[PDB]
Order: sequence, then C-alpha cells, then structure tokens
Amino acid sequence: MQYIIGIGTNIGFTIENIHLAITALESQQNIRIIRKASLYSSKAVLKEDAPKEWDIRFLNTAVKISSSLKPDELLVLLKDIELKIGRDLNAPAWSPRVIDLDILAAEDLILETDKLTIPHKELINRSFALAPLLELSKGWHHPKYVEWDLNIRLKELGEIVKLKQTLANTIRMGIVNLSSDGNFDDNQRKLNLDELIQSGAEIIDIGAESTKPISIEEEFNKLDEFLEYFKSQLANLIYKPLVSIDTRKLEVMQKILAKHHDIIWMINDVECNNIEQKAQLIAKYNKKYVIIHNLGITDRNQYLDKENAIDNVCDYIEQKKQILLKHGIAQQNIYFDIGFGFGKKSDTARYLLENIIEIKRRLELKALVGHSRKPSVLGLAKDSNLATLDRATRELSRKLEKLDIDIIRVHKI
Ligand SMILES: CC1(C)Nc2nc(N)[nH]c(=O)c2N=C1C(=O)NCC(=O)NCCS(=O)(=O)C[C@H]1O[C@@H](n2cnc3c(N)ncnc32)[C@H](O)[C@@H]1O
Repeated sequence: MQYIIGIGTNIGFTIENIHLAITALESQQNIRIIRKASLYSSKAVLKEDAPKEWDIRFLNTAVKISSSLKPDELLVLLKDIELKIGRDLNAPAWSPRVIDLDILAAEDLILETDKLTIPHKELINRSFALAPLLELSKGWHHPKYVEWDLNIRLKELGEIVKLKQTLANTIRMGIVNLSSDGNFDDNQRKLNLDELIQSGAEIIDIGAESTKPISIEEEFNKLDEFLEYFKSQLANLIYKPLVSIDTRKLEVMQKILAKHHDIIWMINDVECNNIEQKAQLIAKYNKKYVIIHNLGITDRNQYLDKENAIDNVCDYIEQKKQILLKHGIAQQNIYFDIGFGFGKKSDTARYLLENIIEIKRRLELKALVGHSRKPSVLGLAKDSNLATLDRATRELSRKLEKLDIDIIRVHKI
C-alpha cells in the first residue's frame, strides 16, 4: 500500500523537525521510504482573525512510502510520531506546531470517514501539500476528480516557494562573518543573510572573530546584535536556518547561550581550549558541538606534515571527544572539523581532505568540512582570484555532497 505523507512545521528548528519525522517513519520495519520531496515555504494559512502570533512561515514537504499499515493504523502511527516529536494535539487549531503529519493520498483510494478522509479534504486547496505531492507522483489525479489537471490547479493556488534548501545528507553552513557601512546604512550583513537563505543554506554560522585581538564584550555584542535582528525577522523569513555560533571563547559561549539558547542549534568551536568547562556548557544547553583540530601552533616550522597527520588529528579529537562523552553528551551531537587553516602545511591540508572518509570512520563522528576559498585545500595557487576560489569551492562541494559529508561550510552556495 503506497501513501503520500504530508509534513509541515512552523516552530522550533524547522528542517530538523522535518528530518525527525522522516527518520521516525523510516525506523519502522513495516514502512519503506520510496522518495522524499523538495522543501517548500509558504505563509501560514490562517483563519481571518487569528492572533498574529500564529503568523509564522511554514516549511512543508511530503514523502512517498510503501507500507503494510492500513490507513487507520498508519494514522495512529502518525499521531504517535507527532507526539514523540513534541506536538500538543489538543492545542488550538490553526496554531503553530513543531510537526504535523497527514495522509495526503493513498494511490487512487477514496476513504470518507469522520476520523479519516483520503485524499485529505484540502489537498486540492493547499499548494504546500499539492506541490510536494505532484513532485512525487507526476501523473496523479484526485480519484474523485480524474478529469482535473492538478498541474493547472497548483498554478491557480500559487503562493508557494520551492526552496533550494534540501533534505539531503549534506547540509550547507553559510558563513556570516560579522567582523562596509555607509553614512546612513549598515545592512550589508542583512543583505548577505538573504543571499544565503535564498541560495539554499540550511544552516548559518555566525562569528565575530577574524581569520587583531577583540574583547569578550565586543564579540558578544556583535553576536547578540545579529541575533536580535534574526529574532525580529524570524516569522517572515522564507526559511529559518539552523544557527551555529562560531567562537573559541568559553565566556562568549556562556553569555550568548544564556541569552539566545532558544534559537541556537550548534556551537562551532574555533579552538578547543578548556574543553572541560565547554563540555559542561554543551551538556547544560543540549546543543550540537564541533571539535576542531586547532592546537594553536604559532611557529610555521612546527606545522603538521602529512605522513603522521591522520594520527595527529584523530588522537587530538578523540581525546576531546572522550571528555565530551564523559559529561553525558550524546556522541550523535558532536561533529569534527579538520581545521585546514590551522597549523597544517599545504600538502597536509590537501592530504587530510583526500582522506576525509577514513577520518570520519575512525573518529565515528560526523564531519564539518570548511574548504571554502582555501587555496591549499582546493589545490589552487594561494594568490588565486575570488572567482577561481568560488568555482573550485563549488566543484569540491559537489564531491563532498556525493560523499555524504555531513556539513560543508561555504561562503556561497
Ligand atoms: C494551520 C494550517 C491550516 N495552515 C498551514 N499553512 C501552511 N503554510 N502549511 C501548513 O502545513 C498548514 N497546516 C495547517 C493545518 O492546520 N494543517 C492540518 C493540521 O494541523 N491538522 C491537525 C488537526 S486535525 O486535521 O483536525 C487532525 C485530525 O484530522 C483527522 N484527519 C482526517 N483526514 C486526515 C488525513 N488524511 N490525514 C491526517 N489526519 C486526518 C484525524 O482524525 C486527525 O486526528
């Protein structure tokens, strides 16, 4: 029995909620995932006088599955999954929700009961459901209305953006470096935020440290400021990216989490000093954390050669990993990062990159790869122009995506 399952969310970490739903389905032995749709963005469809608090942009998709679950049984499952993910199914109708799962279609089945109607009653009135459905089943008609060309119907409905964010194994982390103002204007950091979201960044990495020593106060205030602006723009954003804080200072981590933990997904450490206190902090806030190989080598003669680089990298990260684990932190919440720009010779960086899969395998941690615009990693001349850097970055990005590298950190998508 094939089904299309509609998935929607407009609260919490949106792409994560969707992924959790799909994983929960895929975990069932009596369900087979046939295909996942693209990601679609739309304004909350609301009743005419609903509180503006409910007006938060949606992320929608659908998945096609095969199952031995009969329709009523599958509905029970869907509710069970919404519950576990954290939805309040007695909450007011039309209100925001962490996850929503419905049966959009079941081939040409027509089922009409009070408790369950298939196809879903509103399928042909909702672009955020009909779009992903049509993406998955190209020639599909509502079985009651076989004469109705739903491609034209979808066009009539409009009001839907097909995002460039995807549900792929590899997510793109767009770089928001807050370290070009004019007489009356300083929104370049905002204009670049849009460029990232539009081009498909699933995550954004916000940092105020430069790659000149800057105070805790300055760093924090720069972060705090962008995050206040992010918050003011949240509800209308066509896609709400996961947020990573890019910093090496414990105090900054603490202050910023204390104030904005609700909207932060990940801490991306630039230098894993005081791993013990940081571990305690990651445990307290339950965020993702990225271990980087940055030993703070200041002498170029002492940079890592390639022949022992894999042992040097893994030994160090493993040691930091175990400390995190010993603080109760779930291994699945920890990522590693080679840190190409730190303490490594050119051929070493290139070498660590070529052997990235071996490293992930040995570390048993997911990988964050920061290759963007690094000549050494890209196998390019250091004095290469921005154009040749981004073209080499995109090509490498394609290869890492195919390798199912977990996160790639890039200046542009
Ligand atoms: C809030 C609203 C209208 N706006 C939206 N705007 C955008 N852009 N995107 C959205 O995804 C979106 N979703 C919306 C919305 O309310 N969606 C539906 C929702 O939450 N429903 C929960 C309340 S409920 O149906 O009574 C649940 C109940 O509906 C029943 N039901 C009947 N047919 C069903 C089917 N085919 N699949 C699943 N359940 C079925 C089932 O008994 C369930 O308990």
